[PDB]
Amino acid sequence: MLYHLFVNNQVKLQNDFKPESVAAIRSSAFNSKGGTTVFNFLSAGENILLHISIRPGENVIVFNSRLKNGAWGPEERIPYAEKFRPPNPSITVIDHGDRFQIRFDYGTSIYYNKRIKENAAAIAYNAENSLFSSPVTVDVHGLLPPLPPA
Amino acid sequence: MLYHLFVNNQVKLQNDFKPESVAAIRSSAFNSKGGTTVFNFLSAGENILLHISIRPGENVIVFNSRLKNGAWGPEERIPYAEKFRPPNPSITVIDHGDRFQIRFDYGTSIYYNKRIKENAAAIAYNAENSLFSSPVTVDVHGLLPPLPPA
Amino acid sequence: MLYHLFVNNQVKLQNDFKPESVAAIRSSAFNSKGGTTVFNFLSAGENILLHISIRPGENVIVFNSRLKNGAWGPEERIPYAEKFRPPNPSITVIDHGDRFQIRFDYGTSIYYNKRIKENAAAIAYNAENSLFSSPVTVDVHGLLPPLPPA
Amino acid sequence: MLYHLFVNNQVKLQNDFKPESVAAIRSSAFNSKGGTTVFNFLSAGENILLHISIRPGENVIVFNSRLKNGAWGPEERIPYAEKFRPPNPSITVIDHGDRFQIRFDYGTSIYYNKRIKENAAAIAYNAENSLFSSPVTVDVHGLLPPLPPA
Repeated sequence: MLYHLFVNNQVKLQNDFKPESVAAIRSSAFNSKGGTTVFNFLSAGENILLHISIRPGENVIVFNSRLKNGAWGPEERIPYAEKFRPPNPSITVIDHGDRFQIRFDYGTSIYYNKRIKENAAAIAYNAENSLFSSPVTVDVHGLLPPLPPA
Repeated sequence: MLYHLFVNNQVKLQNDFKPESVAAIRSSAFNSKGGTTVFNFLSAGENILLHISIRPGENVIVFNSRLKNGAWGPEERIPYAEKFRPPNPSITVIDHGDRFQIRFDYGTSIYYNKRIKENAAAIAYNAENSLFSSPVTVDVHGLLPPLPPA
Repeated sequence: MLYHLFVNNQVKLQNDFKPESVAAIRSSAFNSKGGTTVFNFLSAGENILLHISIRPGENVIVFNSRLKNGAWGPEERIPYAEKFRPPNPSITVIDHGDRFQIRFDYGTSIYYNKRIKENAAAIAYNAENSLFSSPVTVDVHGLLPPLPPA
Repeated sequence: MLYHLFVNNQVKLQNDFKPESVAAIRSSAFNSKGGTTVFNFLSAGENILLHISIRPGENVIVFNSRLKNGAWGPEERIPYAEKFRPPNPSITVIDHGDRFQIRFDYGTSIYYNKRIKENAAAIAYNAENSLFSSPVTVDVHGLLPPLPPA
């Protein structure tokens, strides 16, 4: 399913993002002078199951989770540099049941253990000066689709 | 190369759309009550190499070409019905040297012989009440990419 | 549909190879010291609709057609050099109704006007010392499948 | 990279199968009356990193590991039923660092924690009366390739 996720907005998924689900987020640009850029996978109750905070200024990408009216938990990090490939940077999130796999354009995948056992119903995108285009292209699959030879 | 083509606007191509090139246009939605929706492949001099005019009101899809300061040439029509697949209808245009191949979601491919021998430097999208989303996701290839088993 | 086409043998297609059909033939190797290698798309009546003769010794790739008990017609050619990419060379054939599009790994596509208006029921592979592996992987589609970003 | 893995034989990988790697194994057929069919991912020292034992007779699929000159470790079983889709059943193995992801044609992915920390240098295929074709088409990726919209 194709969605157009606009900055400081969200998209309601036709189906729950759950184990086996894949979200292929692609940007039509890379604004090298952009600031903190966030992608959140939300549950129906608006609990932030997966928070992805790309912070060029801090040269790090933070992953976290929190209930709608709860406190952020400990942050998990990975360096920002050499993760995105301009001019079409991307983020791919896959639900593996007990954890999330997040792949950017370079480097190895990041694995984040689920903290809030609930499926996602929407995906949000926030930024005051996004590193990416608005909107970003998002193809969501219920399962890994067939793969081309390369 | 991924581009986001907004309605009543256009995108300048990083490279010339020429033989072997492929443009996969995908809409995040289908607006059943939409009106005439157009897609133009323009050369650097603004000549309309390929005019795709979807007319639900006339229940037809029209193809044509014309120079920047010239009149339209003869029209080529095909049925509008049974072409687009909601909620993510699509259009795929391939340059085969002497002609363009246009594929929709249903039916056999449509072939339009080239009338203006120039490569396209841009793609335009116009509509007062677009049948499709704005923007539309557009992936342009320099050549057919590797194919998945399905 | 996936098939394993062995050298000096053939595969009977589950469905007729016809307009919109795509055959993605891939080899698991490139034997640089191989000789003339042939791929034929046959009709039920065993008429050779498309004959693809790769001749390294003559540095050319010949395309032709002939009825089961008929004579070969005029040959159409294209240089052999810089067409295949080792170690996994490929050939992609697409039926466009009035002609065939044949793409290798490099260079522009080759277009061959149909001479025998009939659909194909089988694909044959012949060679005494094939440039390719035995068998070759062959995925046949009833129509162009969705395309990955690249 | 495309390989053709013949039954009761193996293929040496051009590169190490390691984290991020993906092996898409596809059979050109399904032999309903076939017997126990095995796929092994072996390290350079011939240690069996991942043993995939499909047992229709026991109606189960077994996963295990062992050193070249060692005994088998504890077995992990899953149902055989509702896994493979004829006529072209498939198996997809992805290396996620600390574990392997194994996907068949139906059902959710199976995860097998790594037991031997070595990368695989080869893939073996054994069976007296294989459930699958011989050879099997195998596409090995160094990382997840771009995904088609479907």
